[PDB]
Amino acid sequence: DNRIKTVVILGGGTAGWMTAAYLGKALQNTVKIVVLEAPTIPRIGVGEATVPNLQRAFFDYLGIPEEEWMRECNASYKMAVKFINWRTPGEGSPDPRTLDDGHTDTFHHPFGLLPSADQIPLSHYWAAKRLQGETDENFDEACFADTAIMNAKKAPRFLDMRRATNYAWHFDASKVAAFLRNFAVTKQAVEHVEDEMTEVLTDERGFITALRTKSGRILQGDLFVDCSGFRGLLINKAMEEPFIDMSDHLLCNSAVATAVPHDDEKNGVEPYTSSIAMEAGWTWKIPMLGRFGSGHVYSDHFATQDEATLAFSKLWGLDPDNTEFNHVRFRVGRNRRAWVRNCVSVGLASCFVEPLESSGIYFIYAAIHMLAKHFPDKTFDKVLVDRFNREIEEMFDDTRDFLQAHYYFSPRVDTPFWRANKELKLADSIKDKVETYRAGLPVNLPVTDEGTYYGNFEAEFRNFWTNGSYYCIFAGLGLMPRNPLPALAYKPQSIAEAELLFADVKRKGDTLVESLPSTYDLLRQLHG
Amino acid sequence: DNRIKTVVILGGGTAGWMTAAYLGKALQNTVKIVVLEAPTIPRIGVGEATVPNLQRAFFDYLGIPEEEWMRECNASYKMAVKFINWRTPGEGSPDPRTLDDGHTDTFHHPFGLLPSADQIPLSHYWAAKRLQGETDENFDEACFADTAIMNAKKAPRFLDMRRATNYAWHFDASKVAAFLRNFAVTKQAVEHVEDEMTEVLTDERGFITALRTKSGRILQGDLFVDCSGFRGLLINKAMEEPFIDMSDHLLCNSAVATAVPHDDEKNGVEPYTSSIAMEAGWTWKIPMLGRFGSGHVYSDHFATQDEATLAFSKLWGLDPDNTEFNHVRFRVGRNRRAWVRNCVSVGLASCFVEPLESSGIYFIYAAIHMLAKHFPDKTFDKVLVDRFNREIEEMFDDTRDFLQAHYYFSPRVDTPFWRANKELKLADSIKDKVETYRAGLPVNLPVTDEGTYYGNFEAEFRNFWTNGSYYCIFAGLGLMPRNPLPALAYKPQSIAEAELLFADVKRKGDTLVESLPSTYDLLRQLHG
Ligand SMILES: N[C@@H](Cc1c[nH]c2cc(Br)ccc12)C(=O)O
Ligand SMILES: N[C@@H](Cc1c[nH]c2cc(Br)ccc12)C(=O)O
Ligand SMILES: N[C@@H](Cc1c[nH]c2cc(Br)ccc12)C(=O)O
Ligand SMILES: N[C@@H](Cc1c[nH]c2cc(Br)ccc12)C(=O)O
Ligand SMILES: N[C@@H](Cc1c[nH]c2cc(Br)ccc12)C(=O)O
Repeated sequence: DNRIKTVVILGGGTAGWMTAAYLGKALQNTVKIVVLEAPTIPRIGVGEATVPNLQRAFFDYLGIPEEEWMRECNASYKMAVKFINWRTPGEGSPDPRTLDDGHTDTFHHPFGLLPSADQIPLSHYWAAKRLQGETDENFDEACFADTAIMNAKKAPRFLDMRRATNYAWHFDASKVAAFLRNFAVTKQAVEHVEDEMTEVLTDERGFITALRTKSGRILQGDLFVDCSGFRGLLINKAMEEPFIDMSDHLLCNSAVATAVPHDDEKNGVEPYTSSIAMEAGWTWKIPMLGRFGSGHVYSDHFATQDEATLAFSKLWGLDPDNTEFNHVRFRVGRNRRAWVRNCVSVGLASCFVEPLESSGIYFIYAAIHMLAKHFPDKTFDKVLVDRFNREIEEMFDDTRDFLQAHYYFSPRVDTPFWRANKELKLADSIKDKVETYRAGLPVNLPVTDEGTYYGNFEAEFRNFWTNGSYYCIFAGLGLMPRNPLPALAYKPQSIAEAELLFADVKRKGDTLVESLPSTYDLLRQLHG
Repeated sequence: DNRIKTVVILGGGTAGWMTAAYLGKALQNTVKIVVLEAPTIPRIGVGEATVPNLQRAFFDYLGIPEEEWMRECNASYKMAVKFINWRTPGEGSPDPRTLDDGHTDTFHHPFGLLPSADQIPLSHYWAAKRLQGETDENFDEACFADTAIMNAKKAPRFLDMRRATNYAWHFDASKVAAFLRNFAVTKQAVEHVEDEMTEVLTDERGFITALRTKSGRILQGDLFVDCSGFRGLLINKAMEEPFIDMSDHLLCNSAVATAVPHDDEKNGVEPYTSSIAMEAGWTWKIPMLGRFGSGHVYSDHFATQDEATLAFSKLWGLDPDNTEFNHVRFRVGRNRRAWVRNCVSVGLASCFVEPLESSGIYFIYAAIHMLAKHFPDKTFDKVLVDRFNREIEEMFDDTRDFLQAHYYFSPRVDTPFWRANKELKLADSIKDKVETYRAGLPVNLPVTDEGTYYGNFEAEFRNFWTNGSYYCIFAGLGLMPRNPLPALAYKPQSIAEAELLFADVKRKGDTLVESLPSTYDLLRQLHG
């Protein structure tokens, strides 16, 4: 019997308890699972956003109904991230400015896959009309019925819970962690050790054999998961694996955040996350029931902590001297290798980007999903470890490049921060994708229906940022192809076929805006 | 109007008339299409095999029912390629020898995608049982119900044409070309010019402006498709694009072929292609109604034309002095670029490998599919051409490496030909896949169901050789993983779940072997 017998997870939070809960199910109680979590003072919940696969790939895998965990974490609904004022110059404001053509400086990044006509996505039929002056609708409103629903703040489900569109979730991360802790301990025989780690003991081959606790207890294990956050107490300190700083791709490195009370009955609840551009970064708005979390992501090379806190306070009209703020300084990049010997890093201990596109929880699940697939025995095959590392670094580098495109193609040049983003270098892969986009060709064309895409995680993992997403960001920022897809000039029947698709997007949005309940009303029914 | 107005296709055959027919539909009669086809003396039909996507991706796209074109080409059914005597030394024989461990020296490479249990393919559950001595079944019979159906020579459809399994087609290529020629000329307004080309006329930049015919007529065009075969009259001769010879991966370069009358009533008809290993190569067997096509692929560095012809005749008991033979000398490799300026190469003019895995028609369709997707205007955007060439060279190199693995991992070393294959080196990409396979991990894991896979060509093109195919060849030739997938040691419930999957494969095979008609009986009904 050369199997792993004990897995020790260092650190709690979402990363530690998602790992414990998932491995408890995946290893079918053949392995003892221990979580060593230092007790900490509970901070205010600033909000976390997710992607649609979380319910199908994670909670359904654990047998946890969607409504059950939503009620224990004050969860809300998310249909997109909404970018505000990323093209017009000026101070930070929650109200969108006006573009040169009179349109409001907002664009959406919704979920789902675009329909096709003659194997060509709807985005390309829109671009042909837009480039020729035959339409004045923006991409998101022409190709997504979700845009009309979000503008009316309607819910993604009816009152009888029939689905209307794809959606993800907003929640308090600390309440989700507490929920999974109770689940894993009572229903999955996970042992919770409330103590601090003081020393990491390694053998002659450099493998971790045990952790010492502050109380003197020794925790022996065979496989160790580092969920200790940015400190990387196992992967970086003990294993000495270098962290690859990637600040030459993304300049932001700091954040100030808080939670703001919100009158839901008066103003309603927005079924989306807002990305509000600032002078030295941007500010998120993650609405929940009764309050929304908000945080200003900024670069300390272009704004001091006080400057960022004042601009953040002025955004929501807060008293900086009588408001509870949280200040964070984070590292941007990834470890050279996520898995070294018998130490697997998950979450912030592995890699991190600014939450511009809700990568945090997704990065955690994708790692624990790949860990179960590549789970070793006590021999720790180098090929298993290498293939795991390969999937993690490709996943991260791909999303990193996607985020850099947000800053590089923003037309703003009014402050040194926005000017400095144009001096950074694009990765070769994102340069290649832009070149393809500018020719009128699709980028990362979806090959599956939405059922396969969101029902099988491996299908989405091989194509996370699809053609629709690149059009949302590129066209949203004003970057258009040089010309329409040249094949469309020979396909008049296909162009007419897509006109029916455009009419369906208008028809679906208008019908649903009438019949769907408000997000506020669905939340009251859910949390009632 | 900067559009292409006229497309001139040099050469007929399957490549020329698949291009003409397909572009006739894709360009929606906005472009005049001309085929310049030299009249040639009809050779005996040696047989061609295909892949399952041909009906959905090509004939259904043209609106041609399956039974209609099958009846005009004496088409038969193909459920796999069956490799015979690729693991044992000796003279060429149609009868399989016996391995040292008692197994018969045959293995199949069927179509379809393997089921999975706990997101793990059935191949990995088979490998675990085989490596632990808990089963003696071969991979193909344990994971494919088609293997039992093929062993009984049953048809892939019932007599009322209800589908029973996946399948492809055997046919006469010249009759398919004649069928498509008649379709394109009568139903699609394609102009057929029966003449030889004498001159290629170019402008100052090297773009083709017209072709002159032997009769003196000049055919002007804007885009030219080279379907002239191995000579590459446009892409290689006129445009001077170099051909990348890849004989350092595949040694075969010649073929002798014929058609053999067959007593279908006595012996039945095999619903598969046979690859019969020889002393200096291999021989195909493509059964049709009343006859089978056969061809000995060999290397002339290890067998003269007479030596190969005698061994080929001895295989089927033919009189070499009273038999009609076709002799061909082919090049193995691809052009440096498939599309140069306004010249697109399709078929043998573009690239070629031996038909060990039915690459011919698939290579043609993939090129014409990608040409319609990247179809240009008269400016010929460099990015369109580059993306097309990128898809062609990756498609080819991937199949090239897959074919070399057949020879590289064959345990035969008995003749100078088989020993010479062991001196070649594997490409880095296939070395990586072997390393992954040997650790027990899946290689090119399928992420879609069979409906999406065979219904959307882009899904299959991004994953043509899936995990099932690599197991068919590696395990069929005796290359096994070093150990089972380590995660299986922690998943006893998943092992039990796959045991039900194995039971379903047995149940389907046994039930269908009883109720299905013979392939001979379905063909008699189809061609009646
Ligand atoms: N030499 C170990 C500490 C240690 C002391 N006794 C041990 C015994 C075992 Br088994 C493993 C490690 C240690 C280190 O430097 O981490
Ligand atoms: N019991 C440990 C080995 C061990 C023996 N003495 C130890 C002392 C320390 Br401190 C840590 C580990 C060990 C194992 O089986 O992995
Ligand atoms: N694979 C992602 C792609 C995506 C589309 N819109 C998004 C918006 C955010 Br914020 C994050 C991811 C996506 C999904 O559809 O869930
Ligand atoms: N994409 C191919 C893969 C394949 C499986 N078995 C085959 C057998 C031959 Br011969 C050629 C291709 C395949 C298909 O499923 O049709
Ligand atoms: N002919 C060379 C090259 C070679 C490498 N590996 C081989 C394996 C076989 Br079997 C035959 C030849 C080679 C040799 O005898 O070493």
